[PDB]
Amino acid sequence: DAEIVTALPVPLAVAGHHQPAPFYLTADMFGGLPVQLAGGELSKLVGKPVAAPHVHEVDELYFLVSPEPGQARIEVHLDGVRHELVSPAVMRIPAGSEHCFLTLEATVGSYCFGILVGD
Amino acid sequence: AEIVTALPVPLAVPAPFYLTADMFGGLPVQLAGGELSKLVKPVAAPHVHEVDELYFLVSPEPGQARIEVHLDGVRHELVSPAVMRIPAGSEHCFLTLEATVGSYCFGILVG
Ligand SMILES: O=[P-]([O-])[O-]
Ligand SMILES: [Fe+3]
Ligand SMILES: [Fe+3]
Repeated sequence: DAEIVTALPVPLAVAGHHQPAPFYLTADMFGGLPVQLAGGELSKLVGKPVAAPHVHEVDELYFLVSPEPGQARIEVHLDGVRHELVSPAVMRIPAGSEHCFLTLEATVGSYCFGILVGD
Repeated sequence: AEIVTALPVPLAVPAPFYLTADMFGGLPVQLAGGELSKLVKPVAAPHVHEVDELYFLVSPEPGQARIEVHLDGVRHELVSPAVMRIPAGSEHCFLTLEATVGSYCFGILVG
């Protein structure tokens, strides 16, 4: 009686996002989780932002990872200031901060995961 | 801006951690894992945690990674994308059967 979820990702609407965002952990899974986790592989997102600037009422972490360090790079807009992240990197977006990201560079297997931290 | 780049953090469980409980003033999860293409290795050690752990299996394209999760004497074969809950106190481990470059299994300890 292991609990396994394979109906994934779960498309959920997120503010400012052009398309539904793909979630792999949602707050209601397994009786309730303190985080939600969405994101995906970046190799076909170079130059194409997934969202307009937006704000959450919870903290969000960007987790940028790739098989080899340096293989992925995103630009995070944080209240009108641009920050370049190079894999591997984790960036905290405080609740209420206006933000979005643009993929600068990405190999196959590069991911950006957004982790909403439930307070 | 709060950016952490000294990653992964090797911690004995050493596992490569990308989120640790003390980051950013305290986090409700920890996240460890790594790329699976170099783990496809003959053996894996059963172990237990005092918190729940979620396995998160992903690959660039669905179905490109496959693991065996051993959970309290039961074998489970999972295909990406998959999420599996390992309850605290359960003896468990996983073995990578198949993985393209850029496949990950992340272990997420839920506080
Ligand atoms: O859609 P975002 O939470 O990665
Ligand atoms: Fe966001
Ligand atoms: Fe474990």
